[PDB]
Amino acid sequence: MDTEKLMKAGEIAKKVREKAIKLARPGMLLLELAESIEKMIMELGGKPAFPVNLSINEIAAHYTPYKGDTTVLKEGDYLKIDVGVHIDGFIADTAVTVRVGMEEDELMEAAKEALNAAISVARAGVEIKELGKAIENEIRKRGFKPIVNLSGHKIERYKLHAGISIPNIYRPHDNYVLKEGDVFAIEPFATIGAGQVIEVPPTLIYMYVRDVPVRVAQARFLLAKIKREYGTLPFAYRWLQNDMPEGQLKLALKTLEKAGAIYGYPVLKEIRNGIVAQFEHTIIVEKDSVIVTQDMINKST
Amino acid sequence: MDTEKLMKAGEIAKKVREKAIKLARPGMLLLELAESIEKMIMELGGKPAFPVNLSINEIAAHYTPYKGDTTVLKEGDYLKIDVGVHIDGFIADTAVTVRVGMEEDELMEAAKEALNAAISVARAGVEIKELGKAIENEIRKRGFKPIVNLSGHKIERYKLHAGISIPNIYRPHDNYVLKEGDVFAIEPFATIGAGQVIEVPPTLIYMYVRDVPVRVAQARFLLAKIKREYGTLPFAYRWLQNDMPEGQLKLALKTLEKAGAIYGYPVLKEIRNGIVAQFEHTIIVEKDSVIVTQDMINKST
Ligand SMILES: [Co+2]
Ligand SMILES: [Co+2]
Ligand SMILES: [Co+2]
Ligand SMILES: [Co+2]
Ligand SMILES: [Co+2]
Ligand SMILES: [Co+2]
Repeated sequence: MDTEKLMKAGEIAKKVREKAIKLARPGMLLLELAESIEKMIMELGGKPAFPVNLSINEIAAHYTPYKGDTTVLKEGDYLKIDVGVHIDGFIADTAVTVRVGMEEDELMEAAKEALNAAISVARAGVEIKELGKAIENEIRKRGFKPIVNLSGHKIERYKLHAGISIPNIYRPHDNYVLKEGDVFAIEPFATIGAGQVIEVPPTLIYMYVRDVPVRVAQARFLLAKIKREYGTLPFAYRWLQNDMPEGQLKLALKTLEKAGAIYGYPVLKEIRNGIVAQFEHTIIVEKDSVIVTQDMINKST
Repeated sequence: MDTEKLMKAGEIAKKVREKAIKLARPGMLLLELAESIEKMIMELGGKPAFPVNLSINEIAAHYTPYKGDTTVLKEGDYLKIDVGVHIDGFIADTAVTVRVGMEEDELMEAAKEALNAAISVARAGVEIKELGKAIENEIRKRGFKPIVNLSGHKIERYKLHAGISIPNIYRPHDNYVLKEGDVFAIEPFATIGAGQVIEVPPTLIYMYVRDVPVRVAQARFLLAKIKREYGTLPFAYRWLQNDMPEGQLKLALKTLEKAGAIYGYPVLKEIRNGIVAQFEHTIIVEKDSVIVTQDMINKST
């Protein structure tokens, strides 16, 4: 059922996340890491909810390797491993920051404790603004800044971002009350920069939006492909690299973007190039003591 | 009818808004201005969707006069007039900034243009992120900063803040898709300060949030009155200053808050005391959105 499938996605996400952390050592090629992770997900009976994100230092999110990517992990690098798994549409979304070859530092602890404080107050009947306050307080109290344009989000079947979000700053009108059964991802983002991310090249992730008319055949068929293979879930440029020539692929995606058929999600980096840390868990809201699907499994595997 | 009542609410809000501007002259007592406005709304056949807010300079919002308030408008003051009207629950929400006894300046122009830019791209099928994008670019381009924790919001029957917001900055994940029938208030806030607001005393606005048991007789009766006359819409401390002595009223309100029956909304000011400008309109999504808070429009295509 619902809960069962969700917890199952959570269990897989957890195993996959731990393995990634163990593989995230100096010299490790990002492409190999992303591949191993997505492979483990399928062999465990699940499917990726989106391409595994591996964002380093000032890159906050939306970075997933591509065939030919020579990028490798370096000691001291602040690697954000964001993995998502779904079972029949029920999504588990989790993330961690690892400082390659080193222990967690103050900045990383800020994001992790912000997440703990948010889960501590997150329960049925509480307004979202309360989580934002708790998150903002932990980050600023420790001397860092929260990212104002990246945060948590409601999750629904086959819908990574259901609409309602969980800010990392307190907003007086976030009066939305968490209901039992609600599925939310809480993602505190802390930085030493300004506290805002900007889009920058290249675009490695895309998502299907609408079924608009496309005159260009190659683009029109790429859309029909995307629509049925990925549906409403994010996909990686990497996942399509062996389908058609790089050149043609790049132009077909661009056409779909301008046509408004799909949305491109380029790399997000801190505006002042500030190091970014992130931690995330998916939880099921319940009358007090919410369940953390990506913790130790406590609902219905 | 449905859309009929909504349009009517906007008609009244518009007339009252334009009248408030004419009355916003040097020496005008805030208490007098609010009273005149709220009185005009009722004689016009409508009811305040909330107490008329009159927020000056670094005060962004949530300020409404009270019995005994001697504050008056001073020439050169950046007064933001935010007025709301509802017809049987259908709410119209609009606002404008006026530089008392003077003409529009740089800051004000930015906020107003930001609102026009959002409305321009607002149509069924568009993701909210596109509104935030247009808003931020108009404000940033003129050298000002948009307030990151105060913005637009979805509106529903007897529900000023439905849940979904329209930020004044670009957030990559605000993927909510505007759909026909949707009612939204676009509320750009611009400042020369840091770009964030904080809650500060006093608390002049409250709002019924939950039907919780209240034993205390005096506080219990006050709650019955609230639910009876204000329902789930915001109300002013001012609207209750004639029912009982200040002391009892304060304790009564504190008791209702402690029980979690009502929620207080304290004044909001720019964190760096920077001047704040605001402009706002309520729209109803269609094949091509229509502004509720303005004179009616033809068919055309
Ligand atoms: Co994302
Ligand atoms: Co995630
Ligand atoms: Co997430
Ligand atoms: Co408000
Ligand atoms: Co308003
Ligand atoms: Co509003």
